[PDB]
Amino acid sequence: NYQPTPEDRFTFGLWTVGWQGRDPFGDATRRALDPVESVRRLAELGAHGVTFHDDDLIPFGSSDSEREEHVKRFRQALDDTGMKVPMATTNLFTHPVFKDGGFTANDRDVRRYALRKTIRNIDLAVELGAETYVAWGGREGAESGGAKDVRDALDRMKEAFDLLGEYVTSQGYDIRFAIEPKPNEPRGDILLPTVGHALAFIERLERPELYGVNPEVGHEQMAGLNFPHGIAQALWAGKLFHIDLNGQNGIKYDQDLRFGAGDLRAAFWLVDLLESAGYSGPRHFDFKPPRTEDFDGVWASAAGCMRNYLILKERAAAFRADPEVQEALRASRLDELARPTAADGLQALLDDRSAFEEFDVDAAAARGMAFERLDQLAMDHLLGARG
Amino acid sequence: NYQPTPEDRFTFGLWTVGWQGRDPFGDATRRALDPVESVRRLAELGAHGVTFHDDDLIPFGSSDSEREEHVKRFRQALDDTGMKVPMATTNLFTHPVFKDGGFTANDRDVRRYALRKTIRNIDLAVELGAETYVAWGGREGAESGGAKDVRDALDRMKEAFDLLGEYVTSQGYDIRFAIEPKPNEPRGDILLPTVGHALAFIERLERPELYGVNPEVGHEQMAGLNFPHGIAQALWAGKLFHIDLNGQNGIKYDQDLRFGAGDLRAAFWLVDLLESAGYSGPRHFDFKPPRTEDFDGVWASAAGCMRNYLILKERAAAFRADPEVQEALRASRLDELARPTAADGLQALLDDRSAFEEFDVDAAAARGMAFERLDQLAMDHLLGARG
Amino acid sequence: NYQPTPEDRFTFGLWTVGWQGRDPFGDATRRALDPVESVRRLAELGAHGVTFHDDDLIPFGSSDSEREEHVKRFRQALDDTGMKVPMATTNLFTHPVFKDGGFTANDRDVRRYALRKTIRNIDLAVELGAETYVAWGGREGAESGGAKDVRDALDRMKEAFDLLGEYVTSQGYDIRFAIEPKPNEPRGDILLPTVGHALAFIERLERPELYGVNPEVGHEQMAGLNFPHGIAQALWAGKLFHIDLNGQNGIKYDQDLRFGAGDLRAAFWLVDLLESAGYSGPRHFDFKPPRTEDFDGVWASAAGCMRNYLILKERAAAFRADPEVQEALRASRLDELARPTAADGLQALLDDRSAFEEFDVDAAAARGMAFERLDQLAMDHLLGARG
Amino acid sequence: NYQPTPEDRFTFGLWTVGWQGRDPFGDATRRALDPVESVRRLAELGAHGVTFHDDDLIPFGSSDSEREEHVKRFRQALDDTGMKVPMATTNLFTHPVFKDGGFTANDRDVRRYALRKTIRNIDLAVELGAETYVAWGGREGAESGGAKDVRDALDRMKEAFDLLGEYVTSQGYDIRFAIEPKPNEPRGDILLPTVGHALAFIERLERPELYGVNPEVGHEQMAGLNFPHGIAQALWAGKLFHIDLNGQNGIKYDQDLRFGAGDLRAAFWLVDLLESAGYSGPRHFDFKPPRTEDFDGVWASAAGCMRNYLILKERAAAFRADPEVQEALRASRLDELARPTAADGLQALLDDRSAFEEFDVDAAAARGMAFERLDQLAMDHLLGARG
Ligand SMILES: OC[C@H]1O[C@H](O)[C@H](O)[C@@H](O)[C@@H]1O
Ligand SMILES: OC[C@H]1O[C@H](O)[C@H](O)[C@@H](O)[C@@H]1O
Ligand SMILES: OC[C@H]1O[C@H](O)[C@H](O)[C@@H](O)[C@@H]1O
Ligand SMILES: OC[C@H]1O[C@H](O)[C@H](O)[C@@H](O)[C@@H]1O
Ligand SMILES: [Mg+2]
Ligand SMILES: [Mg+2]
Ligand SMILES: [Mg+2]
Ligand SMILES: [Mg+2]
Ligand SMILES: [Mg+2]
Ligand SMILES: [Mg+2]
Ligand SMILES: [Mg+2]
Ligand SMILES: [Mg+2]
Repeated sequence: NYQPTPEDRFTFGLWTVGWQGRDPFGDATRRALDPVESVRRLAELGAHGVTFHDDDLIPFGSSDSEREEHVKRFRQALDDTGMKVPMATTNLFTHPVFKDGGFTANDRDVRRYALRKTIRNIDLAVELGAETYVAWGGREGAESGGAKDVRDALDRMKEAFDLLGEYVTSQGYDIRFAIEPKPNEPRGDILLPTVGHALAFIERLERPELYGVNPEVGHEQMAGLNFPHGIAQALWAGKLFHIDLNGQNGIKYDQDLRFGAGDLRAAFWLVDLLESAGYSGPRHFDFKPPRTEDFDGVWASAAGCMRNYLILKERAAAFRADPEVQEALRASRLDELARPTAADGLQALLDDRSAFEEFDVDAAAARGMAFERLDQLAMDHLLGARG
Repeated sequence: NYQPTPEDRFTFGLWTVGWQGRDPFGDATRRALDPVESVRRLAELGAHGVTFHDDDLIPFGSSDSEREEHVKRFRQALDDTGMKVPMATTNLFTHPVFKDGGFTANDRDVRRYALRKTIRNIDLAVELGAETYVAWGGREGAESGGAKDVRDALDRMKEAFDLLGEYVTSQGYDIRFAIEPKPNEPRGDILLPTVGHALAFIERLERPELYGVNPEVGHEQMAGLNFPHGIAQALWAGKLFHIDLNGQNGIKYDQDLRFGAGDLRAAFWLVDLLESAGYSGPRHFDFKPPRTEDFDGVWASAAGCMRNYLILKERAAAFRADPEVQEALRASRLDELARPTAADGLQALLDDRSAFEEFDVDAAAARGMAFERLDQLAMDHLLGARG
Repeated sequence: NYQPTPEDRFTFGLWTVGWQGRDPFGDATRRALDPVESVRRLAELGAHGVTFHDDDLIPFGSSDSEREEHVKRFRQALDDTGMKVPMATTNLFTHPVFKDGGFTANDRDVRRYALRKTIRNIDLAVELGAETYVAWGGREGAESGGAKDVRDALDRMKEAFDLLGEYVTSQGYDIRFAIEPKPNEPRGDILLPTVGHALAFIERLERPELYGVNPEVGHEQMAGLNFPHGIAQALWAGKLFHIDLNGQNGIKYDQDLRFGAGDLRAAFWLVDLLESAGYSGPRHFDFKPPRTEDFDGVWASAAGCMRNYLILKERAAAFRADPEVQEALRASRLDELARPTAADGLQALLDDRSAFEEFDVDAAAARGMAFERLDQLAMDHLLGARG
Repeated sequence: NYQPTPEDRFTFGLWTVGWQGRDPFGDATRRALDPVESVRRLAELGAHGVTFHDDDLIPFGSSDSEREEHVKRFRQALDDTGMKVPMATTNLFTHPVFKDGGFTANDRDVRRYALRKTIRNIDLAVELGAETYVAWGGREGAESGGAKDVRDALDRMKEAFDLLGEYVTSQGYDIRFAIEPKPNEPRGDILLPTVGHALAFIERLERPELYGVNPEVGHEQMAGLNFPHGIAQALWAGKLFHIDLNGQNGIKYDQDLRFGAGDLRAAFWLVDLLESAGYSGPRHFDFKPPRTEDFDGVWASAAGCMRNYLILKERAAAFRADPEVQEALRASRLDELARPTAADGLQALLDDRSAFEEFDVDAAAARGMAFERLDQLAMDHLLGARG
């Protein structure tokens, strides 16, 4: 039951199942995985493809010769298996040179290096077939208020993404960028901390059509925000290029639990939205098998990601298909929300006495919204206490 | 010492000093204030002006005759005193008819009523001299996931603000709109929950130049965000039309404490930013004297708002004027943050071997940022342990 | 399906279904309910009993004659219907006289009044059959640091509960006290903010055996704490006298959603714990039907409270009864957690070389805990994707 | 100005200034420090002493010979310099064998090993002069609900601390234990998550007089709690054995900023409480110089810890010594809070008609608390805008 196949478009970062379990207070609990082995094991689980940072695939500081040997091995696992690489990204956060940022480091020479490191990996990503290039500015930010002039830092951030867009357009590459927001950790505050701030920033870039967002469930929840609502606003803007699925239990450190763990009802409403809106991009899992687990547990946690997506998809489809739920949606006037408020125009509205002068405010105030009955039908479907 | 005068542009809502102290668990502890009395008492404290909701000034349901008597009394207090009215707003949240929203209520007839109520008060605000019209969509949102289709709700929100912009432009009014974000309370989640989401939304309106943000200190802190950083992004976008100053102790209910209470260091960095960026708009206090206080305490809390702004202004000016701080800023390379990363252009950067091939990553990694010494100088200035 | 009956011991406060919907920003949306009507409607839904504050039943300031008429009406609804009154409490928070607290108000005369008001309602509660008397110190606390000397306030809090214990013991009443913690709202910080602080405080009272806790789901979640863990510690101490069930979406204002809404997985683990530990007290719902709802929605929300408890009970029972889950629990060594670490004693442990000198740390480090497979079985049972 | 001397009792963990800057997303940015060098550098800064984990001083897995060489070097730096070692603790969190806990690991053999590792370091701590032995159960907890039966885990936690108390009493050691709470990180939820839960747990131990708390500023703030209030409750119980001072900006990952950073007003009220209550224990800094810093920044951040304590001490002393503040405290009735509510006894209170029958509730309700004027005097003193 609930068996994933490549058509479900489930994808995984090399850094997810490959996380060795080193955390701020503890050493690694698992050995390093060979990327070739992860490709083959994920293929057998029913995954559609993999993603990577440059440094997940090619050890930092590798010669041009060593680099080619790592890429060739990886390509032949893709060719043998035929896993896809739909997305790639840059590691601008692990090496000590990035301790104050990549694109917004105060030192100019570090910012130039960050751009050259990124451009080198765009070339590789395009060769392997990636459609989306993600940027997570995990070191862009500050612990203290004087350390970063944020207007200048946003100028530098805009400069960097503008240069990246000039690069891809001059090369003729068919690849788009997706900014992944996070509010904090590892910096005290990170720039562009939510989906909203990232969407707003994109609108000031020279070629906004090249850029969208890669929101992550747990990151928006680290600010206590409603993740389905934020995804809805990204869809409404035409900017949901990619998505990171995982779980998070509230406002605390970034947990990266397996999808379905954490806020289960938010996961239900997210899947309902993605499916009913026809999102066609990868369902990418950015998660960490807990460091309590051995390698059997790594693969069980990865399988659980896909399983929980497939169960929630089934329950959301059943919810929307239920005639009793359609009747409830009409009783709560969700259909009236889709009608224009004033398609008759401003002048008609101003002359309409039934909209103000003769509006019966007390009758309208007395109508119940019937929202609790609707939400209990949704609870019943989620729990399988009806079909 | 630290005496406010009208040139400091301090303003107050009628609903602030006039809050009677009714909270979710308690009855009012203070009598209602006459708006005429608040104007006169604020004038004597050194305030520049007042702001209002329609329902603060004119009791809901008032006849056209009663309405004119309330406005005439209020205008003559302004004329006698000569207080300014720089901003006004609409109450689309108190009456039970708005229990599911104004602009995004599921019922169409409520949405039309909300627009007519707003338009009536724009006319009045323009008559009294307001430059900014604020919208706080406090009821726009949901407690449960099925109650609100958020893409349709954003269509309705866009429709409403587009109609407002068509109204002011057809009337020839010189007034701009400012959206005030809040993440939650009184709804479980409120639409456009942060400064970033509001900035992003504005860019999809038909006439974006008419709209900006009115951020509030405590609202962004209810999402755990860095308020000076968010203000910096609003300034960078050209959208800081107005600001609400107050205090908040972390992630919890909206406290609306007096400015300076709550996160004191964030208040210091906010004042440093506003003054050094040359913000010229009103310094508006959206605060609630705690319901423990009698009327003497109301006016003492209001005076403390202005006093704390003036003290912080002095300390921030002293910080920036200190040659030892200028030297610290150079040691942390804040001046290098303002230089373009690659004004030599993309092709020059790609051919620069000192940016990648010959970049000494380990030397760059070893440089300290000297951020702690800078932050301790800022602490010393804030505390007056140097000048 | 999932039909509640009186044997399920579901109870409701008069103030829950009777909440008129007035919040910090809005007027009431529903008329006041007659307590007699709530008793009869809850009886028909399958409730076991009701609870009350003094002021829910007898209007504040009522004469001794008026008081008796309200009590007589209420008793005859109980007698006709035969609903139980298992718990009662005092309103020490609504009236303006309590704006700085009841038991810990700075004014001594208010503290004496608070004690006399409480004692009067203990007499009534005992007459109606209550086994537990709850105290929620919602006004005990502060918005600012100088307002409350917290050591003196804890002396006064101890004095008050000691006097209450002296009163009940001198009267021969068979009633115990339960302290209900809350971290904030309506005060900036409330004293005894969590289950842990309340348990610690009880141990300094003169007769600790008379006092326990009444934890509320949403209150502990307002501090981001794990509610099942806190309930486990209260059970371990022998102090879980009563419980408030409801839902809360994270760290924000107190939502009091219907049980099952909010953190659904935490609700599953809570019901699993209560049932497997044999909790025999009332399952009390302290919830507010959202003010969007009319009276049909009030009763639907109340029915949903009980329904969700009964569904979760069924899924947790199925989880624990599944032999595949029992095998998973053994694979994760939950059975070894129940064995004493060192029943052989300190001297034996010190002389055991297999515990340190010859302990193979690397073999032990390599064992996986198999926690993810266990948690996915729990997810499958919760969702009804196995039985 | 504000120069620390050994009489100020400032202490530092070896792991604080010695933190190499490795975080969840990044490699170390600083070389390892020799403990001998930290002792000498801290002595020159004016520190009173140092603290350590076993593994900070003796590399894990060291032979008995190697162990003695590390201890001898360290002792001679203490003897030459004469720094104190007032506290020590055990590392039960870094090694992979502790991935599921030390004292509450599901595997019994790990729990026995954890106890033997702890006992070995108690012997050493007593030899070096430590008065307090801290336990931070950073791995005791869970990411998922089924992984840990919390009642059994609390039995095992009690068993372990009881065995430790039996050990120290049988040896005749003059050392007490202090439990350091933390709500989460690195586990999803940690057992005994706040000061309150730790105080409650102590009361169930066999010899409660041997155990107290070591609260940390930032840990309680990770739950949004008021740290001075929690310290007040620990003092009221007689259990504040030790304290960790640092800074934290709200609810997020554990930042361990330098003391004074983070919530500055809470730091003021904390120092006011510690000094006015006569706390005589070490002022211990558990902080991490940010990984942006080189070694000059490490020592500047450490000096700033002590400086900010000394400045806040001066401002709090000036606040309490100001006759205008004493008058404000009387106006807010802080002196009435210290009088017993009912030293005349229960029977006198019940017969006092001025406490209920003839209590003028409306006059009492009308008195203002004057809390805002008091808090603005506190703000003025903190900022040095009066003396
Ligand atoms: O490349 C982007 C990825 O980089 C890092 O691993 C982040 O932790 C993860 O959030 C993000 O998706
Ligand atoms: O008009 C806008 C104002 O309306 C309401 O009173 C809000 O509580 C306040 O945040 C806002 O500034
Ligand atoms: O009597 C105790 C009750 O009183 C109040 O209504 C509180 O809001 C609720 O939390 C509590 O259970
Ligand atoms: O030994 C106790 C110490 O151990 C760990 O380093 C903790 O991170 C710190 O909070 C604590 O004070
Ligand atoms: Mg993450
Ligand atoms: Mg991610
Ligand atoms: Mg507010
Ligand atoms: Mg506001
Ligand atoms: Mg509640
Ligand atoms: Mg309750
Ligand atoms: Mg810490
Ligand atoms: Mg600590």
